Amino acid sequence: QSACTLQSETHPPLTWQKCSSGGTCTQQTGSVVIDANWRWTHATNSSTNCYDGNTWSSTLCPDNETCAKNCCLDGAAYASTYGVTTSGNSLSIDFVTQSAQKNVGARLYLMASDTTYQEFTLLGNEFSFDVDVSQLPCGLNGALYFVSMDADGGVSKYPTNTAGAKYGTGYCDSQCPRDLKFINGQANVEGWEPSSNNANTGIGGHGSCCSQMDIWEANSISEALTPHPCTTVGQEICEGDGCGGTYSDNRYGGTCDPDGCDWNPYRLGNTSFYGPGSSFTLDTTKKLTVVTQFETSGAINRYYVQNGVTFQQPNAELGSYSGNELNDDYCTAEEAEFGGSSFSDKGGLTQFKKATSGGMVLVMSLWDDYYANMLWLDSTYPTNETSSTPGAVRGSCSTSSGVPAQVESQSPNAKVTFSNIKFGPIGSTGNPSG
Ligand SMILES: O=[N+]([O-])c1ccc(O[C@@H]2O[C@H](CO)[C@@H](O[C@@H]3O[C@H](CO)[C@H](O)[C@H](O)[C@H]3O)[C@H](O)[C@H]2O)cc1
Ligand SMILES: O=[N+]([O-])c1ccc(O[C@@H]2O[C@H](CO)[C@@H](O[C@@H]3O[C@H](CO)[C@H](O)[C@H](O)[C@H]3O)[C@H](O)[C@H]2O)cc1
Ligand SMILES: *[C@@H]1O[C@H](CO)[C@@H](O)[C@H](O)[C@H]1NC(C)=O
Ligand SMILES: [Co+2]
Ligand SMILES: [Co+2]
Ligand SMILES: [Co+2]
Ligand SMILES: [Co+2]
Repeated sequence: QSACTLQSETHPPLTWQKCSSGGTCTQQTGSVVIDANWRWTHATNSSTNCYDGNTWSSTLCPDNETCAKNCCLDGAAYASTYGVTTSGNSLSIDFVTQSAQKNVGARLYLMASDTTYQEFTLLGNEFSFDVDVSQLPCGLNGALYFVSMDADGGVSKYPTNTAGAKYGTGYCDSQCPRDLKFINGQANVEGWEPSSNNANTGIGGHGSCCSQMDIWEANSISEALTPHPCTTVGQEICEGDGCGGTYSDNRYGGTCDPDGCDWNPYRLGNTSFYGPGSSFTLDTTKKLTVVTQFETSGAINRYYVQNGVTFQQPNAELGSYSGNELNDDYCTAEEAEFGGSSFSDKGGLTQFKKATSGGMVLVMSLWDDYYANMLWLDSTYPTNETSSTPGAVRGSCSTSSGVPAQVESQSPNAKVTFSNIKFGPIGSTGNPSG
């Protein structure tokens, strides 16, 4: 796609800290940009929609190439259309925003410049952020994560993409998502099927795969930490059901692991660690700090801070595994006790280290789940299982919770605030901000 300017594009500023092994931190100035899927896509030479509701213009978009040649992405009114605001080091995303139309959630990228994404090399480093999940009920996900996206949004590889990172192009993740409207500088109108339960979305003939570090998928009830490896580290198109992921009838596709090696302390048996109010170790009615460390072995370490008290990731015992480090022993024990082979089949933490060795883009989002009602995060899943099934129970939410139409109607003013991002060598991010 190209870019049009019927609506101005002003990225909300966002600062973050870069810390050094020598004990100091330096303020960095960036901004956030909304993903291309949330934007108005219209004809380059008029106001005619290329995409409207959950259907493409059959005249502007008769095939993927012609569509991209005829169509552009336009600017975003971040606050008034999308409920996205920033203040210094703080980003807030509102769940439902009513303007001329109804918007649900947002997916945003941290920028280095007004035309490029920030790339972070996680290996050997740690990432800290503060989060307020108090206004996230059952069925919502305030997500902070990394993906192996191109810094330019794909412009250098795909000449027919001239909108780039400035307009939120080039998304990929471990679901190899087929809901994207543009992949590799072409539309996704070929094979498009509208969603039966979402007036604004559908599933195309292509998807966009890449490695994914899910640092944080959470609400006020449950939280999870999940690396996902792919056989190709970086952004790669996939065809139809070969994509696997949420958007394919067969979840287990050819290149990415859509399950990951997940760590949810509730799922692992500690139902008292994280939840709303003073009966939990971490009280989700109050802001908390989350620190994630990528040791050069390829293992992942985690600790939390609230009201000046530090907690390592809680210990878990699972088969022969015992500890709080996410390592090959944990991931292998998890497959043996909870089932599945996706993570190991796609090369496990060894393959995942190929992604953290390189650059990855920071994503912050808020979404509800039109496929599985977020039950995998915060409830019993599958819903016919009980606590006698190892791993079935992931949080205290009813298996009835998280119907999109219901949570959109009942909790439209749900929101997530991410703040005080700090990045640097392992051990550096608890030092004074600059
Ligand atoms: O030692 N520490 O590092 C430490 C100790 C206590 C503590 O308490 C939390 O402090 C924050 C910030 O002052 C509180 O949040 C604010 O509370 C206000 C209540 O009127 C209002 O809602 C503000 O918007 C909100 O940010 C929080 O309730 C405390 O538990 C933090 C750190
Ligand atoms: O018996 N088993 O082996 C079995 C049966 C069902 C099942 O459900 C999967 O659980 C995983 C771990 O929670 C779920 O994965 C996640 O999917 C999210 C949305 O796509 C997001 O990708 C997370 O980061 C990821 O872990 C998966 O959706 C369930 O189908 C697991 C095992
Ligand atoms: C849950 O983890 C916290 C933090 O490590 C610990 O203090 C508490 O004892 C744990 N409770 C259970 C039931 O494991
Ligand atoms: Co608001
Ligand atoms: Co995931
Ligand atoms: Co094709
Ligand atoms: Co270690």
